[PDB]
Amino acid sequence: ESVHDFTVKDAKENDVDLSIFKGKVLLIVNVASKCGMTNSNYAEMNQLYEKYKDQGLEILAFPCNQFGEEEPGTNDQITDFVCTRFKSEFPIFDKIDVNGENASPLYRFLKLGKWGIFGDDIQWNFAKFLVNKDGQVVDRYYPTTSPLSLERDIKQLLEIS
Amino acid sequence: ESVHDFTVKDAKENDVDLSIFKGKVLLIVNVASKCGMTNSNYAEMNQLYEKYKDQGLEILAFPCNQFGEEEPGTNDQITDFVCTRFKSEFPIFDKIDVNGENASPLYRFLKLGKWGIFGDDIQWNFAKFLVNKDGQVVDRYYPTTSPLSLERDIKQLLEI
Repeated sequence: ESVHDFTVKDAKENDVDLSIFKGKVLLIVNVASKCGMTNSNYAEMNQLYEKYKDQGLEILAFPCNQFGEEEPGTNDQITDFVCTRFKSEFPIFDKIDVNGENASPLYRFLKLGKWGIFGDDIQWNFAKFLVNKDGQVVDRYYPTTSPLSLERDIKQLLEIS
Repeated sequence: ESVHDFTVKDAKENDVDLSIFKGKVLLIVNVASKCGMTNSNYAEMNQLYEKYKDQGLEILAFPCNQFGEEEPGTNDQITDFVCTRFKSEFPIFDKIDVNGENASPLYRFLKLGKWGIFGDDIQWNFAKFLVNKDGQVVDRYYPTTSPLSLERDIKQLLEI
């Protein structure tokens, strides 16, 4: 009934119980390393993280190769890439499918959000979802909406003026 | 092509060449009067208009009764509603369909935005689209994203 009922695998194929993120607002993003939007999204995510990580924001990055095969590497290559180019401090999880019958259970839940308004297939790399502290998905954004465009909603969810 | 190559009907069934909005950033929204999102969306659209109308922003509202039949009235009743409760100043166009075989050509075009990334059917009342001064659709937002959440992108498009 909430995002906390789910478990996903980390970059090393180990389970991570999402309930450990209770009390935090989640910015969930499907990522890709070889996309035209890669540099701007990771960079902007870094800015949001630095500014809000200590205020309740957690960013979950899920690699996905279902869009133009722009995330073809292994988990190690993906994490090594981010480690080198972006130095991101938020977690990078195991590669997953976001659409189709093998889509992660987490994403199926995300798509049930807001009366089914979020039912659409993930359109491309870097779609975003925001989950409130109550563990319910409240916002979804098209891949073309860069991370910084979500700051207003992030502040609202973190109750920051 | 671009949004400028389209013609739509205003609240008086009269034609309006959207090319008349060239040079302006456009916030295109499908509206409804009897929805729980109605109040906050109109209120925030008003706020955006007050702040950016003079800076190049134009808000084009398109009524649509395809979602829970929450826009059942006539154009007169709709504009009446809007005026009485929000006194909105942005153009309110003729009621249309956004999905289906009777969908307005405009929305069929908006959905072609960003290499097909904007191809999804309009999810519900109040989905939003941002069009640059050159008539190209550059941003789309889910119904649940309130108007104020688009301010950062609007400012970028207006270069402020």
